[PDB]
Amino acid sequence: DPKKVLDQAKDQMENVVRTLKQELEELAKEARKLDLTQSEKIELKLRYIVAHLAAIGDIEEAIREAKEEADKLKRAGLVNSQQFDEFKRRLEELHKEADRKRADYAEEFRNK
Amino acid sequence: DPKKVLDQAKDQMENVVRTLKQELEELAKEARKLDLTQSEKIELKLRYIVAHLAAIGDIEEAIREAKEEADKLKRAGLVNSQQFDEFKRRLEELHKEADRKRADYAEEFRNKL
Repeated sequence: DPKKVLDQAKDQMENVVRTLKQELEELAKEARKLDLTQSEKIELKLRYIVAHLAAIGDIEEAIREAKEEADKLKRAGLVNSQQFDEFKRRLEELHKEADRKRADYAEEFRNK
Repeated sequence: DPKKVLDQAKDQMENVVRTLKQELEELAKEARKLDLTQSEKIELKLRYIVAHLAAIGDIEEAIREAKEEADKLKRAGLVNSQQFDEFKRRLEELHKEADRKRADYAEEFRNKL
C-alpha cells in the first residue's frame, strides 16, 4: 500500500529527529562537566558532528527505503502511473519538511 | 486574509506551548526540595493538572477561533472555495504540530520526575 509507505517513512524520519534531539541534549549535559580530560573534550565535539551527519544520513536512508518499496509495488502491478507520480510528489514534501525540522533543532542547540 | 489567520493561530499556540514549558520547569524544581508534607505534594499535583488543562483547552480554542475567523470571511464571500479547503489543511497541520510539543513537554516532565 503506497499510503502505508509514506506513513512508514514519516514515523522513521520523525524518530530520527527525536533521536537527534536526545543526542544533542545528552551532549549539552556533558559539556557542563568539570572533570573532562583531553580525550573526552575532543570526543564530545566530534560526537556533535556525527550526531548531525547521522541525522542527515538516516533522513536519506528513510527516503531511499520508501522509494525502493514503491518500485516493488510498481513492478508487481499493484500501483499505476498516477499513484506513482503522486507518491514521489508527496515524498518530496515529507523530505523537505523533515529537512527543516532537523534544521530547527540544530539551530536551537547551536545558539548555546 | 487567510494567511494572517493561519499565522495568528501559530503565535497563539506557541505562546500556549511556551507557557506550559515555563510552568512545568518551575514545578520540576519545586518537586525535588526535601521536607514536603503529604499535602504539599498534592498541591503541586493540583497546579500541574490546571497547567495541563489550560494548555489542552487553549490549543483547542485557538483552532476554534481560527475556524470562526475563516467562516466569517466566507460569510461575506471574501475567500474562494478552493482557498477555504487549503486553509483547513494547513490549520490542522498547525494543530498537530502544537499538540506534539504540548504532549512532549508533559512527557519530558514526567520522565525527569
